[PDB]
Amino acid sequence: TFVKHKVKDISLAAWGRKEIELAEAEMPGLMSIRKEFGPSKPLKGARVAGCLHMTIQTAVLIETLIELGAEVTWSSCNIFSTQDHAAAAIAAAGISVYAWKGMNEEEFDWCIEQTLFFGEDRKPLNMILDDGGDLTNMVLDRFPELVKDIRGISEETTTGVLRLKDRERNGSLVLPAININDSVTKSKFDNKYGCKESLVDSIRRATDVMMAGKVAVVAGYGDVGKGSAASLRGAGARVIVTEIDPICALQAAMDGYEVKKMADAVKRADIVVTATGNKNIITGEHFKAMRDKVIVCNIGHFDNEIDMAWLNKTYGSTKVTVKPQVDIYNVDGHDVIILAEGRLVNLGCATGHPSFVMSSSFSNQVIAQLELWENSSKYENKVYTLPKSLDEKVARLHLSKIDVELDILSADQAAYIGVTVDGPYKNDEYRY
Amino acid sequence: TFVKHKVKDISLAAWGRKEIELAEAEMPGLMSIRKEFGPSKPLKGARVAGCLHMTIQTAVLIETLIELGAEVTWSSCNIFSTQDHAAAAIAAAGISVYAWKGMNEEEFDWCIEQTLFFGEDRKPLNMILDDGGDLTNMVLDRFPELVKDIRGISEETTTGVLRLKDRERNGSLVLPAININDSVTKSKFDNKYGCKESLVDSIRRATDVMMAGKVAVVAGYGDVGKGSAASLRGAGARVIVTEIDPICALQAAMDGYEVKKMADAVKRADIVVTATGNKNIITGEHFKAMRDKVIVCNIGHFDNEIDMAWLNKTYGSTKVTVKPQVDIYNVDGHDVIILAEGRLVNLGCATGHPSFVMSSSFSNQVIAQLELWENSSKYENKVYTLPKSLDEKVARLHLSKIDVELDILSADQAAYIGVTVDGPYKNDEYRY
Amino acid sequence: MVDTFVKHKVKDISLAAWGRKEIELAEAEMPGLMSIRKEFGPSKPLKGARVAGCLHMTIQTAVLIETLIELGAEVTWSSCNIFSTQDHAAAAIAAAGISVYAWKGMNEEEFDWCIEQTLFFGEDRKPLNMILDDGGDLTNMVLDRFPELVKDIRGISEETTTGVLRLKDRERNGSLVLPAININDSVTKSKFDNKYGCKESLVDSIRRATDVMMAGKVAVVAGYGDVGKGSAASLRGAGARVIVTEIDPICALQAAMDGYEVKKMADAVKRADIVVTATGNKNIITGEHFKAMRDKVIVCNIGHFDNEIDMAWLNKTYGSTKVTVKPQVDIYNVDGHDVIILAEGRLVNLGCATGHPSFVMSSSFSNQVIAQLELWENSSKYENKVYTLPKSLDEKVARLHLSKIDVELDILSADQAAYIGVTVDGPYKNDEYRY
Amino acid sequence: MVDTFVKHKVKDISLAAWGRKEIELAEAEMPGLMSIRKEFGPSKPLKGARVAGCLHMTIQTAVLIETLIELGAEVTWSSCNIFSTQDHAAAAIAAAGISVYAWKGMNEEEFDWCIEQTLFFGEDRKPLNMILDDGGDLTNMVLDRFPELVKDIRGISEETTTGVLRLKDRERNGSLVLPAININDSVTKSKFDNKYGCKESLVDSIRRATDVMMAGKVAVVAGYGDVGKGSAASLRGAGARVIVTEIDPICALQAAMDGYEVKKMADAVKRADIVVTATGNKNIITGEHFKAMRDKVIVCNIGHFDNEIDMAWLNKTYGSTKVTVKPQVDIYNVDGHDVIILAEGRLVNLGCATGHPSFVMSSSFSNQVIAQLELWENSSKYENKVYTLPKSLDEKVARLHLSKIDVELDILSADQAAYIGVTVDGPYKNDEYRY
Ligand SMILES: NC(=O)c1ccc[n+]([C@@H]2O[C@H](COP(=O)([O-])OP(=O)(O)OC[C@H]3O[C@@H](n4cnc5c(N)ncnc54)[C@H](O)[C@@H]3O)[C@@H](O)[C@H]2O)c1
Ligand SMILES: NC(=O)c1ccc[n+]([C@@H]2O[C@H](COP(=O)([O-])OP(=O)(O)OC[C@H]3O[C@@H](n4cnc5c(N)ncnc54)[C@H](O)[C@@H]3O)[C@@H](O)[C@H]2O)c1
Ligand SMILES: NC(=O)c1ccc[n+]([C@@H]2O[C@H](COP(=O)([O-])OP(=O)(O)OC[C@H]3O[C@@H](n4cnc5c(N)ncnc54)[C@H](O)[C@@H]3O)[C@@H](O)[C@H]2O)c1
Ligand SMILES: NC(=O)c1ccc[n+]([C@@H]2O[C@H](COP(=O)([O-])OP(=O)(O)OC[C@H]3O[C@@H](n4cnc5c(N)ncnc54)[C@H](O)[C@@H]3O)[C@@H](O)[C@H]2O)c1
Ligand SMILES: Nc1ncnc2c1ncn2[C@@H]1O[C@H](CO)[C@@H](O)[C@H]1O
Ligand SMILES: Nc1ncnc2c1ncn2[C@@H]1O[C@H](CO)[C@@H](O)[C@H]1O
Ligand SMILES: Nc1ncnc2c1ncn2[C@@H]1O[C@H](CO)[C@@H](O)[C@H]1O
Ligand SMILES: Nc1ncnc2c1ncn2[C@@H]1O[C@H](CO)[C@@H](O)[C@H]1O
Ligand code: NA
Ligand code: NA
Ligand code: NA
Ligand code: NA
Repeated sequence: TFVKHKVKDISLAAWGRKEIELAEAEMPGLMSIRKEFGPSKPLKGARVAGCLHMTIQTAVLIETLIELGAEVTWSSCNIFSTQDHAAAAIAAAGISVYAWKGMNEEEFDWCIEQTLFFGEDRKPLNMILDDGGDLTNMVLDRFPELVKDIRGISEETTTGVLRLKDRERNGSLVLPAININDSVTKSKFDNKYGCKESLVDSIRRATDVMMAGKVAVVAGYGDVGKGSAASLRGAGARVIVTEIDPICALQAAMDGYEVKKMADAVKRADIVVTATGNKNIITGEHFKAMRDKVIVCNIGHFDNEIDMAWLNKTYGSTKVTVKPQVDIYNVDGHDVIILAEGRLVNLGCATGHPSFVMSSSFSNQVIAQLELWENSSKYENKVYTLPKSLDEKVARLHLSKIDVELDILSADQAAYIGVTVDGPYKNDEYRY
Repeated sequence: TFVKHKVKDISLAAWGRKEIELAEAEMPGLMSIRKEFGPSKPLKGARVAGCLHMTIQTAVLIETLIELGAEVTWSSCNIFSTQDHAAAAIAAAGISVYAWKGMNEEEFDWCIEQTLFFGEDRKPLNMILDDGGDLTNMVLDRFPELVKDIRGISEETTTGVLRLKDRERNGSLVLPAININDSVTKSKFDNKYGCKESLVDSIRRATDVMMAGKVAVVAGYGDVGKGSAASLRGAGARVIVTEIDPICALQAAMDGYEVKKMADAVKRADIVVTATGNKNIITGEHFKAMRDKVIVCNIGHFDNEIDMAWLNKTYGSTKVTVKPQVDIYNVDGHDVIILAEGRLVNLGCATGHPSFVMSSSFSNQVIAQLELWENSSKYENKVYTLPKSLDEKVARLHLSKIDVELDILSADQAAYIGVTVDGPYKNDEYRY
Repeated sequence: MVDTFVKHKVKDISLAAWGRKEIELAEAEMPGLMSIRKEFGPSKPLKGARVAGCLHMTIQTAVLIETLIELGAEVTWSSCNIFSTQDHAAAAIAAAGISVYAWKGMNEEEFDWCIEQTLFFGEDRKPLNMILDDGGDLTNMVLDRFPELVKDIRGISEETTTGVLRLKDRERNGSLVLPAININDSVTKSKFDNKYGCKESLVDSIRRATDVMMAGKVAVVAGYGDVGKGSAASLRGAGARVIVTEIDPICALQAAMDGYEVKKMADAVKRADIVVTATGNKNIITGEHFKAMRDKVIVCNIGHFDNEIDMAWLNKTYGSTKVTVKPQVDIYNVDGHDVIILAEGRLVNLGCATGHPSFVMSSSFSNQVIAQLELWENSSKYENKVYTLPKSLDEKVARLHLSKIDVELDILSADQAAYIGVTVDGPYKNDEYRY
Repeated sequence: MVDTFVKHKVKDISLAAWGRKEIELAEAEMPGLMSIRKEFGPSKPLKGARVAGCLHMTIQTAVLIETLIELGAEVTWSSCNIFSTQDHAAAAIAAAGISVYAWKGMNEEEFDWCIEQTLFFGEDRKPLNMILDDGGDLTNMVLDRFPELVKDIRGISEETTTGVLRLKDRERNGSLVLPAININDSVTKSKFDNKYGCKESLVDSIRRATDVMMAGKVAVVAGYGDVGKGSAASLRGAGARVIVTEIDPICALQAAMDGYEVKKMADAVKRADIVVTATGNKNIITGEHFKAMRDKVIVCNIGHFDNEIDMAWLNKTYGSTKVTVKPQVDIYNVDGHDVIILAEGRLVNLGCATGHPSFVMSSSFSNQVIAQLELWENSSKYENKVYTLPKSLDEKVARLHLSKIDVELDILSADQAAYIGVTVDGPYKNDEYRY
C-alpha cells in the first residue's frame, strides 16, 4: 500500500508557505547553496529519506535538496516536534511527508517506514539524513537488504553521533557516516545559541511564568546546557548548574553560575531543565524533594532524562492536563508541572530553534549529502567530520544578512600567522 | 436589553479555570488581600465596573474584588488583549464580562456600555476601575447622570493618568481619582520588569525571529522603554534607543545603549518597538527608509505611535496576513511586518505581563478601590497617589514566594536613619 | 594672640606636574564643568565669594576647584575623608597658589585641623562666605565650633546622601541657620553618580587592593539604594555572584527582580568571599558576623562613614593580630580565620582606588557650581531649609554631557509636545517622576 | 676568560617583605599549585633539575617558582616582558636566595642580558637542563645562540599561543631539536586563562592607567579568539559598547551571536574611544588608523608582542610630540588629535596592572608543573615535536580548583557511565571535544 503523504490538516498549507517564505530570508546559507549548486543538479538520482523534526526550518532544507535534484521523503524524529502548517505546505507541494504534532509510538514508527520507498513504484532510498539515529536504526536493524544501494548517512545530533560511534565500536556500522553535529558551525551555534533562543520561549508559551525572581536548575553544561543557562539568565532567572565533568563545571562557575549536586539543587528550583543526553537525571527522590508547582522539562534529545515511567506509575492517577503538553502531577501534596511529557521542550512547547541558526546546521547537512552522494566510495564505514574549509564557508554565508564585515589579511599578515588569505584560519585542534 | 455576558467561546472555561488556579499561586499579593479583607466584606454594596485587559491575571483581580463583597462587571480596554479562556472562566462563574480577542471598534464601545448597569434590574455602577481612561471617558462624556452615585476612579496606566491630569487642568474631572500607575510597586515593576518579560515573548510568538545578530530600535526610555530594551538585550539583540528627554537618554547611554534620532536609527533596524505614549513616532518617511522584513510593533498604550492610517492608505492594497496579528506590507519593494496592527504587542501577540508582576499592580488596584469606596468623601475631584506605607505593604506581600528575606532594623539603627522599624523607609521624594 | 598662616599642606608638591597632566585629561572627560566655565567665566559672577570646600581632594575635584576660580571665586579646600585625597591632584592645586590642606593617610586630628584652616582666606584671614560640603563635617565645624562666622556666610551646598540626612536633622531640630541646596538629589547626581559611579569604582578598588579573581566568588552587598544597586552591578559585571541584604521591601523586591538572591546578613555572610556595606546606616557588620566569616574574606565599605563595619570591635578584640599587607589592606586573625579589611572600613572606592571617573563627576560637580551660583546671587530669597534644584537645571546638566558620547535627541514637534503635555524645550517630566 | 656571576638582579630587594605577604595570599587563591606541592613535594621528583624560566615575574609566578623548588628543582628566572615584572614579587624571590633577573621597565639590552644569566646556575655555572618558556624568547636564545647547551636539556614547556606558533614553525623548518609540551592548549589553560583571565585584567589595566569612565564609551577589540572573547567581555561587563574585528568567519559569527557589532578596522576605529588589539598578528593598527582616530583615544595591546600596533611608525612620525603622563601612559599628538598609548603597545594587562588573578593562573601553572615533571622523568619517550597533555591530567587540574569555590559534582552510576560511553572517573569527553 502506497500512501503519498500523511499530515494533520492540509488546509494549513497556505499559512505554512507564507512562513516558509519568511524563513527563506532568514536562511541565507541554504538559499546561497541553492544558487551555487542548483543549476548543476548534483543530487539528480538521489532518493533522500530524512528523519528530522518537521518544522518550517526543515521545509527549507527539504526544498533545498529538491532544488539540487533530489527526490525526498520525510518524517519527524520526535512525536511533538512537527509543525503542522510546515508539514501541510510540504505535502501541498507534492512531497511525501509523514508527520504530525502529537503522534503515538506506533504512528511514529509507521511514518519512518513509509519514507524508505519512493513513489507508487516503491524505489528504495539511497541516502539517509538522520537526527537521533532512529531512521538509521530502522534501516540497519530492520531493513538490512536496503543497505547495499544506500551511499551514506548524515547525522545531526550529539545523541545520534554517540549511537553511530557505538555501532563503529561494535562492528555494526555498515555505511559511511558524516557527523555534522560536530561541525563547529553546528555544535557551537545550534546547540548553544539555538537553545538560548528557544528554551525560555518554550517555557513561557507553556506556562507564562515570571522568570525574574525564580531559580532554575540546568542539568549539564555542554553546549546545550550552556545555551539553556544563558536563555534563563537572559530572561532574569537565577541558574544553578549540575555537572559530572569537572572542566564543564569549572566553566559554569567561571560564567557566574552556582554548581551543586542535583539532590541539593532541586530543593531550591522553581524550574528544572535537563540537558545531558544521559538517563535518570530526575528520579523519584528528586520529585519528592521539589517545591510546589515546579516546572520540569527536558531539552536533551530523548525522554529518559526525566523518569517519566516512575512519575506516571506512582502518581499518574492524579494527572491533570492543563492544555496540550502541560501536565500537572500531585506528588505527595506538592504539584509537579511536566512539559511535553519530558520530550524536547523547545520543539514540543514552542517552535524549536529560529530559522537563522538552523540555516547553519542545515547548510552542513546539504554539504554532507552532496559529499556522500558524489564520493561515498572513497569512505570507509566509519564516522567522519567535514573539513574546516567547508565549516568556514557555512559561517561566511551568514555574515551579510547581519552586516558582519571581515577584515582581509594582507599577504604579509597571512604568511606571518601561517595561513592563506581565504583560510582555513585555524588548525584542526582549535576549540573556538 | 440585558445581556448577561458576551464571550467568544464559553467551552474554554475549564482550561481558563485551570490557568487561573496556577496564576493564583503566582499572585500572593492578591491572595493575601483576599485573606486579610475577605472576612469583613468591605466592598459589600459596591458595583465595580472594570475596563482592563481581560486576561488570566485580570480574572484573579475580578475574583478578589468579588471575595471582598463587590458586584463586578467587566470589559477589555484593548481589542486584541482579551484571553478568551480567561473571559470564558469568568463568564462560567456567573460574572458579567463582555470581552473577546479581535473585536472591532463598535464592539469595543458596546462592551464598555454594558458594564455600566448591573443585573436585569440595571443597578448603575458606583465605582470605576480603568486602564487608559476609555471607561472614564464614556461615563463622564456620555453618561454624566451616573457621576452623582459613583464614589471614585482608580487608574492603571501612564496614558490614562495623563488624561486625568488634563481633565484636572481643564476642570472636567468631576470625581476623585487614585493614580496607581505611580505607585512605586507599579511603575518601577509592572512597566519595567513586565515589559522585560513580555516584549520579546510576543515578538517570538508572532515571528519566531532569531534575536541574536539583530539590531532593534526602541523609541522611548521611560519605564516601558527601559524594560523593552532589557527584554531585547537579554535575548541577544543589540538595541539602539531614541529619546527626547536628555536625562532618560543619558540613562540609556550609561546602561550601554547607543542613542540616536529615529531618522538615523530606523535605517539600521531589524526590529522596531515604540514605547513613548506619544504619537507619530514611526511615519511614512521612516517606513520608506526601512530594511526588508523589518518587524515593527508598539508597546505603548495606544496605536497612534505608529502611523497605521498612512501605512494602510498608501500600501494597504499590498497587505497580506500571515496569521492573525501578523501583517506584511510591501512599501516600495521592501516588506514591513506589522504586529497586532500597531496595538499593544505584548498583550496582542502573546499574553502580556506574567502573573507575579501583575499581582503587584492589581494589589494596588484593590487597595485604591477599598480606599475610595470607604473614604471618597474625604477626597477632592483631583488625582491622588497612595501613601508609601501601602506601596511598601504591596512589595512585602510578594517576598515570601521568591524567598526574599529582609533584615530587621534594631531600634538604634532605625533611630539613626530616622525611620520606624516597620517603615516607611524612604521619604516621599525618593526615586528608587 | 597671633595666628599661624599655612598657605597649603600637601604630601609632596613636586607631584604637581603629574597632577596637572591628569587634570588636563580629566577636563576633556568633564564637558559639563568646562561648558559652565565658558558660559559663566567671562562675567565673573562669583567675584567676592570665598568658597570653603570639604570634599575628596581628587583629580576630579581639582577641575571643580578651578571652575569656581574661573568664575571669580576665592577657594580654600580640604578633603572630607582621610584616605580619599589623590596627592598629585592636591599638589597641582597647591602649585597653582590655592590654599589646599589634604593628603592620603591623615589621622583624625590632622583631618580636623585641615578643615579649620579653610575657614580663613590668606594671611589677612578674610573669613569664608560660602560652604561647599560632602558629608556635613565642614558644616558641623562652622555651625557647632565657629558660629560667629554664620552671619556673613550666604549658603551651603551638600553633595551626599549622608550629609543631606544631617541637614534634615538640623532642619527638624531647629539648628539649620543657613539655606542649603541638596545636590545629592538632583536626578543627574543620585541616579548617575551614586549608581553608575559605584559601578565603575567598586570593583576597581577591590582589584587594586587585593588582585582577587572575581569570577567564581560570591559577594554580599548590604543595601540596595543607588549605591548598593551600582555596587551589585560592579560585582556582577566582573563575574562575581551577588547576594543582597535589605530592610526596605521595595528595594529588596527590586534586587530580586534584577536577578539577585536576597537574604539576612547572618545567613549571607557565611557564604561571602567579599562583603560590601552600602547602607549609610551603622552596625551592618558586627562581631557575630566577623566570627561567622570564611578565611580571607575581603570586607569593605562604600557608604560615606566607617560606622557600617564595627571596626572599633575588630580593633579592640583582634587588633593585636593585625598585619598590614600594604597601605589600606589590613589582615586580622579572627579566631583562626583571616579577615581582610580595606581602607580601615572607610570609603573603599576612594580609599583603595581613585573613586568615580571624571565623566560622571562632571554631572555632580556641574550641579555643585550651579548651586553655588544660585546661593551666592540669590541667598536672600531662601529660608534656612534644604532645597533642591529645579528640573530645568537638572535637564540642562544632562544635555551638556550628550555630545561627548554621541547621544543625539529627537525633538518633539509642537503637536507632539501638546499631546504629552510638555513644551518642546522641556521640562519633559513632572516633579514626581522617578526615572 | 673569567665569567661574571650575578646572583640576582631586581629593582629593590627591600620590597621582599611586602612581596612575601602577597605571595601568601596568592597561595590560598592557588589550590592547584598547592595541592601539587603536597602530592609531589615529599618525593622530590625534580631533584637534579635546573629549570630556567622565562615568564612574567609576578606574584603568581613566584608561587610557581617555589612550587618547582619544593619539588626539588634548582630554578633561575627572568621575565618574558619588559613591563610585566612585579618588583615586590621579584624581590621576595631574590630574598629567598633564588637567582632572578627581572624588573619593571627594562630596555631590550637589559631584557636579553637577564635571560642569558638564567642559563647557568650558581658561581660554578652548572648549565640548565630544562626550559620553561612563555613566548619562545628563552627557547630562541638557547637554540639560536647557545646550541652547545641543547645536549643536556631534556625538554621545553611553552605557556602561550604565540610561543606555540614559533615552536610549530621550528617543527616544520626542522630546527626543533628538543621535545616540547604545549600547555597553552590544555583546555584548562586556553579556555580559562586566555578568556577569563583577560576578562579579569583588561579593564583593570585600562582603569589603572587612565581612570576613564567605561559606561558611555565605545571600544574596538581586534580579534575574537580566546583573548578577544575575554577582552570584549571585560569591556562589556564594565559598561563599554564593543565593536569586534576579525578575519575568521566562524569567530566573527560567534561575536555577532554574542551580541557584538563586527566591522573592518578602517570603519570601526573612527568610532572608538578605546582600541584593544588581541590577534597575535602584526600591523593591526597602522598610520592610516592613527590618523582616523578621535581625540584622546586610548590604544593598547593584549596580544603577546608589540607588533600589533605600529609603534615604530608612531614614534618615527610623531615621537617629537610625545609626553609621558606617568610610567606606561604616553600621549602623542597625531595631526592635532591626541593618541594615548598604554605600555608602549606591550601586553597591557601585565604592563599597566598585575595581569591575570592568582586563581586562574593556578590552572595554567598547575599544567606547567605537570609538563616539567613529565619531561624531566620521561623526555626519552618523546620525539622533537610539540605535544599536549592527556585529557585525564587536564581534568585533574580542573578538579583541584572546585573546592575553593564550592563547586560540587554529581557522580555517574556505572549504568549512566555505560550509557554515555565513559568510565565513572573520566575522561568524560573524547579528544575532539571543544568545550
Ligand atoms: N533541544 C534541542 O534542540 C537540541 C539541540 C542540540 C542538541 N540536543 C541534544 O541535547 C543533548 C546534549 O547535547 P550537548 O551537545 O550539550 O552534549 P555535550 O556532550 O556537549 O553535553 C552533555 C553534558 O551533560 C553532562 N552530564 C552527563 N551526565 C550528567 C549527569 N548525570 N548530571 C549532570 N550532567 C551530566 C556531561 O558531562 C556533558 O557536559 C543531546 O541529547 C543532544 O542530541 C538538543
Ligand atoms: N504594554 C504594556 O503592558 C504597558 C505597560 C505599562 C505601561 N504602558 C504604556 O506604555 C507607555 C509608556 O509608559 P511609560 O510608563 O514608559 O511612560 P514614561 O513617561 O515613563 O516614558 C515615556 C518616554 O517616551 C519619551 N518620548 C516621548 N516622545 C518621544 C519621541 N517622539 N521619541 C522618542 N521618545 C519619546 C519620553 O521622553 C519618556 O521618557 C504609556 O502609553 C503607558 O500607558 C504599557
Ligand atoms: N562611595 C561613594 O562614592 C558614594 C557615592 C554616593 C553615595 N555614597 C554614600 O553611600 C551611602 C548610601 O547612599 P545611597 O544614595 O544608596 O542611599 P539610599 O538611601 O539610596 O540607600 C541606602 C539603602 O540601605 C538600606 N539599609 C539601611 N539599613 C540597612 C541594614 N541594616 N541592612 C541592609 N540594608 C539597609 C536602605 O533600606 C536603603 O535602601 C550614603 O552614606 C552616601 O552618602 C557614597
Ligand atoms: N595578555 C595576556 O595575558 C594573554 C593571555 C593569553 C594569550 N595571550 C596572547 O594573546 C594573543 C592572542 O591569543 P589567542 O589565544 O586569542 O589566539 P587565537 O588564535 O585564539 O586568536 C587570535 C584571533 O585573531 C584573529 N586575527 C588574526 N589576524 C587578525 C586581523 N588582522 N584582524 C582581526 N583579527 C585577526 C584570528 O582570526 C583569531 O581568531 C597571542 O599573542 C597570545 O600569546 C595573551
Ligand atoms: N526548528 C528546528 N527545526 C529542525 N530541527 C531543530 C529545530 N530546532 C532544533 N532542532 C534540532 O533538534 C535536534 C535534536 O534532535 C538538534 O540537534 C537541533 O539541531
Ligand atoms: N497580563 C496582563 N493583564 C492585565 N493587564 C496587563 C497585563 N500585562 C500588562 N498589562 C497592563 O497593560 C497596561 C497598558 O494598558 C499596563 O499599564 C499594564 O499594567
Ligand atoms: N573621584 C571622585 N572625586 C570626588 N568625589 C567623588 C569621587 N568619586 C566619588 N565621589 C563622591 O564621594 C561622595 C561620598 O562622600 C559621593 O557623594 C560621591 O559624589
Ligand atoms: N599574573 C600573571 N602572572 C604570570 N603570567 C600571566 C599573568 N597574567 C597573564 N599571564 C600570562 O601572560 C601570557 C602571555 O605572555 C599568557 O599566556 C598568560 O598565561
Ligand atoms: Na522556529
Ligand atoms: Na500572562
Ligand atoms: Na577617578
Ligand atoms: Na595578578
